[PDB]
Amino acid sequence: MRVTVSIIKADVGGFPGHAHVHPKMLEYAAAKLKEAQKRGVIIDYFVYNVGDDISLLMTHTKGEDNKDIHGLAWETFKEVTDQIAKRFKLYGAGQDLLKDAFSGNIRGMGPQVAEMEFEERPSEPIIAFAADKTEPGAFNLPLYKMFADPFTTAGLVIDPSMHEGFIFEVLDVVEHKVYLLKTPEDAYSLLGLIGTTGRYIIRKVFRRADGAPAAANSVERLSVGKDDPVLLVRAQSGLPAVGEVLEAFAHPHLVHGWMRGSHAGPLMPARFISVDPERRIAIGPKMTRFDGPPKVGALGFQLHEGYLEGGVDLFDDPAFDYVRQTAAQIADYIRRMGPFQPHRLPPEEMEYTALPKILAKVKPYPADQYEKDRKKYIEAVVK
Amino acid sequence: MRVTVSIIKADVGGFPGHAHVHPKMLEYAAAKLKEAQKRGVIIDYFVYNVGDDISLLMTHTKGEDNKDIHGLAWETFKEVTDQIAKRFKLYGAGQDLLKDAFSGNIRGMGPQVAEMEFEERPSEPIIAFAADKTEPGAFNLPLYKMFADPFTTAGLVIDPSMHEGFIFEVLDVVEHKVYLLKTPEDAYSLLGLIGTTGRYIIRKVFRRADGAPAAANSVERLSVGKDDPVLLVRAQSGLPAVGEVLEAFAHPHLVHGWMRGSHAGPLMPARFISVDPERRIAIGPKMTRFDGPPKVGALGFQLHEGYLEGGVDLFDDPAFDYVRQTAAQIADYIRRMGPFQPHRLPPEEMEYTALPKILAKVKPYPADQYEKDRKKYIEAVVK
Amino acid sequence: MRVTVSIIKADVGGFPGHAHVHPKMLEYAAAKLKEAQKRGVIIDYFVYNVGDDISLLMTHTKGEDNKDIHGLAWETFKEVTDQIAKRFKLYGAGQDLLKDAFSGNIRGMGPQVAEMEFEERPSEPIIAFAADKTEPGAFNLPLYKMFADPFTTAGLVIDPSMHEGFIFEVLDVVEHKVYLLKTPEDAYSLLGLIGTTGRYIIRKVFRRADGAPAAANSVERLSVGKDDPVLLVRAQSGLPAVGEVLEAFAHPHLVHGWMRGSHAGPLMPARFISVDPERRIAIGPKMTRFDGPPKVGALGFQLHEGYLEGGVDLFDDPAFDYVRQTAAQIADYIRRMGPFQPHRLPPEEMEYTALPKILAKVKPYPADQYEKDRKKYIEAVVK
Amino acid sequence: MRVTVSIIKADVGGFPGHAHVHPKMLEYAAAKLKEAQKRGVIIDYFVYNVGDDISLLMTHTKGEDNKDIHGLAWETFKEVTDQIAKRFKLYGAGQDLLKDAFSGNIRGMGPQVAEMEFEERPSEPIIAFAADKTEPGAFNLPLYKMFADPFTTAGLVIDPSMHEGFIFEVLDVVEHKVYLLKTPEDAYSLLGLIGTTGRYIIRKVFRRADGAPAAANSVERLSVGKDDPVLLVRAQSGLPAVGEVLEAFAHPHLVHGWMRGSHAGPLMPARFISVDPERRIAIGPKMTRFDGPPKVGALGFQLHEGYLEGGVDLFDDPAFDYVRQTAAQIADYIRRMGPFQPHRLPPEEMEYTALPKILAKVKPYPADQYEKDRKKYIEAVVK
Amino acid sequence: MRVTVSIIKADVGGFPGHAHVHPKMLEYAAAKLKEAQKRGVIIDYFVYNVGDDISLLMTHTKGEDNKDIHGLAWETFKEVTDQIAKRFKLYGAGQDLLKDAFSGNIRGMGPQVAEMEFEERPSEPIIAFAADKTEPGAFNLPLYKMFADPFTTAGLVIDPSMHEGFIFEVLDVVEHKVYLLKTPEDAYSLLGLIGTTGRYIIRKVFRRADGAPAAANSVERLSVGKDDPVLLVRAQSGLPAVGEVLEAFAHPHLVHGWMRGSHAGPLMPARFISVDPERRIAIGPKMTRFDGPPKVGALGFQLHEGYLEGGVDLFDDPAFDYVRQTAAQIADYIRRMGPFQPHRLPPEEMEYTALPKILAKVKPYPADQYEKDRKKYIEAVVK
Ligand SMILES: [Mg+2]
Ligand SMILES: [Mg+2]
Ligand SMILES: [Mg+2]
Ligand SMILES: [Mg+2]
Ligand SMILES: [Mg+2]
Ligand SMILES: [Mg+2]
Ligand SMILES: [Mg+2]
Ligand SMILES: [Mg+2]
Ligand SMILES: [Mg+2]
Ligand SMILES: [Mg+2]
Repeated sequence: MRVTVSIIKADVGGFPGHAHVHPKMLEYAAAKLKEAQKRGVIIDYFVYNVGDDISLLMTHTKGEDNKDIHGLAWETFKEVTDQIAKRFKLYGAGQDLLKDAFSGNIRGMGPQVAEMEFEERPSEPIIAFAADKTEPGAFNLPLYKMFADPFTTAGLVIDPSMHEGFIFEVLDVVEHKVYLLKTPEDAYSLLGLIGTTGRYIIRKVFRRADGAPAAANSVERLSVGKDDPVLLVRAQSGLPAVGEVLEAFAHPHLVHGWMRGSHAGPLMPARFISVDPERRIAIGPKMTRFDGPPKVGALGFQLHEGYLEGGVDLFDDPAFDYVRQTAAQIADYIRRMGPFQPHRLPPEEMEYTALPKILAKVKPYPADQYEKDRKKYIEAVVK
Repeated sequence: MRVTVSIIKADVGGFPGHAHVHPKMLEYAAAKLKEAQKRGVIIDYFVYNVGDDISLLMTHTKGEDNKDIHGLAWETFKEVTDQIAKRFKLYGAGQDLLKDAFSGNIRGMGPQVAEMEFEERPSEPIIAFAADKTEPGAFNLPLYKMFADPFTTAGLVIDPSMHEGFIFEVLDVVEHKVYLLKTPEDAYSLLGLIGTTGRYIIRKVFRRADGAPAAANSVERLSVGKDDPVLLVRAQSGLPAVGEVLEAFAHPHLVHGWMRGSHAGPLMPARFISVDPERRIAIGPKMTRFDGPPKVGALGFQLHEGYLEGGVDLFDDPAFDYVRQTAAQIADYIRRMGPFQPHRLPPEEMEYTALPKILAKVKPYPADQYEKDRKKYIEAVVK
Repeated sequence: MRVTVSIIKADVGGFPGHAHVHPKMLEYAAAKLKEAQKRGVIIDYFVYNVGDDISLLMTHTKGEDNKDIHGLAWETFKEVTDQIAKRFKLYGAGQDLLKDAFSGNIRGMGPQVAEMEFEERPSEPIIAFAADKTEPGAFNLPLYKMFADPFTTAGLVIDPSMHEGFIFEVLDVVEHKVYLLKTPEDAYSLLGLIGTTGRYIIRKVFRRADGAPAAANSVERLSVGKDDPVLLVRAQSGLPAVGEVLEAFAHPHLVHGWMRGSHAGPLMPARFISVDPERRIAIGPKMTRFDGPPKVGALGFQLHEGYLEGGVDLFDDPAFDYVRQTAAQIADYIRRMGPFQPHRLPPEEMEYTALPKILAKVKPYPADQYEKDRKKYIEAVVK
Repeated sequence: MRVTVSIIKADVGGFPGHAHVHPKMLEYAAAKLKEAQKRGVIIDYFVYNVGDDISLLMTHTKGEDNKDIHGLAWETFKEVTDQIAKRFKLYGAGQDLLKDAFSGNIRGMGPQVAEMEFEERPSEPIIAFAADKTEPGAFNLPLYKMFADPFTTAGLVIDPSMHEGFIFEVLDVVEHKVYLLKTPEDAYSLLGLIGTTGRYIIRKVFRRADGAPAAANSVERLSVGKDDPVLLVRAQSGLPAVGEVLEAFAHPHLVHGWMRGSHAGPLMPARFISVDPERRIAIGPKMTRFDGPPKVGALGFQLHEGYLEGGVDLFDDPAFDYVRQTAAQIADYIRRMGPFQPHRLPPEEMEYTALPKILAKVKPYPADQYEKDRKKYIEAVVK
Repeated sequence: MRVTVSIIKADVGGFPGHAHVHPKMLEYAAAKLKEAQKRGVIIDYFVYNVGDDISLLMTHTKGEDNKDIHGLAWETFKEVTDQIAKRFKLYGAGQDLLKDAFSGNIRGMGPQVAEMEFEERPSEPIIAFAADKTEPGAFNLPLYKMFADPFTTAGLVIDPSMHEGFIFEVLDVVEHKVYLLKTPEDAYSLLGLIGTTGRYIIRKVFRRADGAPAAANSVERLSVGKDDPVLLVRAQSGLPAVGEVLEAFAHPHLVHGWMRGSHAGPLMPARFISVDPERRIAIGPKMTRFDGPPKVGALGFQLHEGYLEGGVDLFDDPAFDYVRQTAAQIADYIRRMGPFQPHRLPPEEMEYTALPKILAKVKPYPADQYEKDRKKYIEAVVK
């Protein structure tokens, strides 16, 4: 049968500030999706957070872009906001619920969505990712690596089915344009684009042999835009092994975001604090020093008949402690830089804050004229 | 509504020696504040320790310096002392209950108090800190950093509302005098003072734009004086982000105190051993090698209608493990110094111990006369 | 009132081999001492292990060397051996129950005993230690440090009462002789002796000012002898602070024992796996690589009216993780040495194994004669 | 007397590629400035390189912007290019000699110039810096720190003369505008600007008390622009101590440039390979892995009567080996990022390379239309 | 024969600022002492620097406090100052030549002097030390360790002649008083004093068995006072082995001084840059980051008939690279503390700078009155 796997993510209230979610937020969303399950709306679900973003992972048969699945997620976010965030006066309550109405589609309303509709396989392992304190371009490098880099994904070299490579669907979020690029041949051009992570964002990957969908990352054209993305990746059987996918994250590369959406720091692959598959909830890591560093969590599932068996915390292994130690140490090195590029983002990712405003001052003197005048201009200031 | 958030801290019995508190101490204080809640005395509370100091965090509407809130905390400390510390023959039972009477105000009676009365905000995240085995000047540097250092608090550079800086209320605990200093312009003078952490202690910080209170640190003029302080900081929304506040502690600077209140060692930001928000108790870290090193704990809350939602252990993140590893290693390096300045405090912080006494011996010879006499003075000793 | 605090330790069954104890061993010993408590035999107790040695900590009023307390401990070891070790066919079941009869005193029968009888103080914090896979001389250095080294115990320099130093009771286990030495003046001679840890063993320390007992280490003259010792130390109030005592262990010095009682490795200060003060049991660390490394555990209590409030795991602090990391790394360095001095003990601690036997071969040639004969002696071997 | 100290820097030939200079380049420039000295054109000189940029440090009395000093440096660069770079077919021979004519002033012709004209002091220590493989904004942070950061320059807090702070002359290289900012009060605005290191570049610093010049960094408005800058800083006596200046560089912050002027990596403070004050030449470090990492060198002098006594390699101290080890390790971490932001510069510093060209392809599909067409667009590619 | 070994040290000109000496300074002092040798004034000499302090080590037979030896050193410092420091306009030229006249004795005129007059032994190894950027109390800990600590000097435990310990001559530089203390018995009191390194300074050590002199450290009562000390230690043969002396320095303890004589940092044991025993000169390390860290150098000699055979750089061994790496890393950790105690010295070592001056402002409000007035006092500032 054709299942649709759908992640719909939103920040609706931080506890405290931007550090974590409140757990009743999770409890209430799980309780609500359990009604929709009972009512036949969805087959299975799982509810978790990373930092302060709630992810609603849902299986169902209404396909992509569906207004009842997108509706259900909207409704269920609205209700956490009114019943809990507003109740507890949580920080940035209702943050991502930017638009107010609700046409039919949730995209470009504030929450993030990655979905894939495929025919379920004999075995169907998927990984589900969520990052906090970063932007969707943060997965551009793990995505490139796992589907295109031979040093990460051995399957590219030694598995016949992957040998032909993958199709990359790249969204230009600035000018609302899509590029289809196909590895290996187009690797250097793909990189030419996606390496500018603020603007060219891998939205979907497709297997080239049969067209099968492989991954969908959460990204929309600017206006909303995109904070803290969520990713869905399908694994094994002519698609990256689960561990080739996990390897793509073994190096905590630097991502944009961190504190005030204006700095860069290492992407730490974190453990969940607890995973309760019976109650269908997982509590992810907190964000602490400087509001991060930025973090990604990974839960793996096996789907059967649309049911979600899992999830398993896939960054839970001593091997990832080394990675975590590295990221802690880089977060520390890079922070000693204070408010300077490249620790601080370029002015354009600044432009959305309010550095510009300030510059309502100073009085700038044009250079050619100040150059024959330096001495009295300083003489002024000095007295 | 105007809430008052009030921390009132005391060491009333160590278990064993100076290492920790007994847990029934916490249990009994929580049970007691729950009566006062029921009776309408206070809106909410939370009871925790770091090392051997019990903190009673209480919300209420009686404002600062109130004799019923200060009374309640006194009463509730007295009762732990008689019912438990004295019962179990705990070490330094009733330690901080120095005075005996109880005029109206608790300050200068032994326990430490930081309170703030503000109009509650749309979202109102506060952080609550407690350090053990140090002195109130230990927060002078984290306080300076989070409100005045651009390398710590990006908000100073990129958030319009903080751009104008803060007012620092500095108490001269030695001569009972207060200095108001305002950053940025007065930074170098603020530092001139507060860098002498034994004497010029940041007691309160105020936002300069509107006068809003931002932080209150626990400090009183000498006589009592001040051990193991507690700090209250309000975050977000024109005030340091929660993570800019947590960053101010990312470097385990050296603080005075540690063993016998006479040495200096790194301030380790520690995790709580357990946080039970349902029973309103948290058990902090123990103090071990050399009676520390010194440690600070951080709990974050969101206030609604005076209710304390929390607390969240905000030093609970792999990023702070690096910091903790650093502090462990410095505690080890610096200790190899034994009883020597600067590992050992200057003589004046010694003067309150009993190095002076000793020096009831030796016989000191005046120099000018010993200089023509060295040879027979040694000839003596030798025989 | 005068309490006696009494630790009586024995290895009666390893699970598996020499790695740990079986937990019913602990359960059964706790159940048994609870009868004796009920019957008035003893005031309080606590039952724990480190590696494969069971420690019975008991409070009571029968004073030192008492035959009912020593009897109770014997009886209760015999019963674990018959009811559990023998039942489960545990390794080296009944190991330390060497003698067979039972005159009146347990010392020189196999188990280890440290006791102190003192008048209980206003506050009376004691620490209770147990090491596995080493010998009683392993505490010679922590003992020296905490009572005699100014770099460890600041109290020696800055506390008037300790300024006069301590009396060291040193047992020569080889020739059954006792030396009384008193620090500071006799430091160099104390060291001359105790630095030979296999033979001159600090058995007791006494405060010099008033004669008060301070510490008692578990040691008996050879025949039995002594494996895996237990130590009792009283803290605070003119005696080392609890943290000066814990500092004496902050450096994992090398001790004799480890694997087959014939090697040297670092003394790792370990955490307990669990501490249950309600059931009066604690499960200590396992011994793994090469049967260690060697380890010591520390539980602190506060005594009131002979009741044992505790115990607290006093090596449970991030600061001791650094120490633990160091010890892991030295255990690794030193092991690459294989069977060579000094990783391997001197021949005399070998002499109690069976290196000697072997040397029933080779044929040794006397040197003076072999020297004019080398060439044909090799010519032989070669053909 | 009023001396002018003048550094005029140029890349005129790499050996090999971009790694170093050829030593006859240095030899020939020294030989040439020795004529000009003999002829009275200049008082003293010193000739050194870092990476592949030659620095001509010259003392003289013709003041700033002088056409004979700028001429002499031009002439002497032209002659190295024709007599050596072109001779040996060195890489990028004559690179920085962009313009062809020579009006009167060297600025905006390709080479970099920092000069200061001051009255020589009783003692007059200056430091002279040169960086390779970076851009002039690389010194924005060391410059800010040494004149404005109290954590770097203790003199700001404890020296009366510096207490009043400094004037920062900031050039907007993009719109040819100058900003005068004065610390402390304007710190946050200074940072608002200079933290965008690609565009707002500290060109000069002046002491605020008397107007004295303190530092001049090498920077010109875009067209030329600016690679690998050179800095001149005066030290001591109401101006940063020599070591407060050296401290500003103790943390290898990330700078733009490195390989192909398109990446960011740590600024390594390097030693010179040799310093020959008798022949007035110093050979700086090579640039190796990935064409760096980027590096800065420091030579200190004492001026007397315009004579340059020195120079001393001021990064030659074990303390800077730690810094160097850190930078090596970051260069290694950050490089594993390949062609991705922030390791790779933002598109705008790309725009001067030729990423744009490429994008002569792919065919971009507008999003709104591709969204109802995905399936056949992939069906295409797949077949 | 009775030789006198005499070190007389002075800072007379830094190159640049405070980083090093100019080498002609050394050359000229060596040339000058070679005349005095030729003339019979002195038997042998050696001339070296550490940081910016020149040491004149001289052997001779005029005994301690001699006016011709002290004169010769004065004269020879004056001449370097006029002929070189003043010539080259070096920084702080003539710095230590504070007084102007010259009664007979050099002590309390600015330079530092350590001398010992002993009967030369069958073999007579001495070590000669010089530290820069610290104060004479910096050797208090190495001095204590090598003569009194059994963990440093094994000879105390295992060599019969040292078993009786040493006499410590302690100068109270604040009240011009001398204390004779004798180890072991007086260890704790010695420490009580010398651990306050700013005031109780070990000036001389004497062997207790025969009265022999062992060490003399450079220290005078305040007025002058004391910067950057020099130490002379005699080794072997009932006195610490050369390596027990070198061990006393194996841990880079924190010392007062560093930058602006107002901070604390690790004492790095450094190598000499070059040792030329034929020309009788050695060039020591430079001081760089933050004007240090502080450093000590060690040259060993063998005396025969007063001739100085040597010197050997005794910190030149890979084993000391570990120590040097540690010190680099601590210098880095502790510096992140900026202007705060204990990185910054206590106010009293401040009092000699000019923190006090500043505090000509702010207006301090007395506390009791400000406490009922806070709100309008902030209302003021805010408007
Ligand atoms: Mg948020
Ligand atoms: Mg978020
Ligand atoms: Mg206490
Ligand atoms: Mg306390
Ligand atoms: Mg066993
Ligand atoms: Mg055992
Ligand atoms: Mg080039
Ligand atoms: Mg270049
Ligand atoms: Mg100097
Ligand atoms: Mg000096």
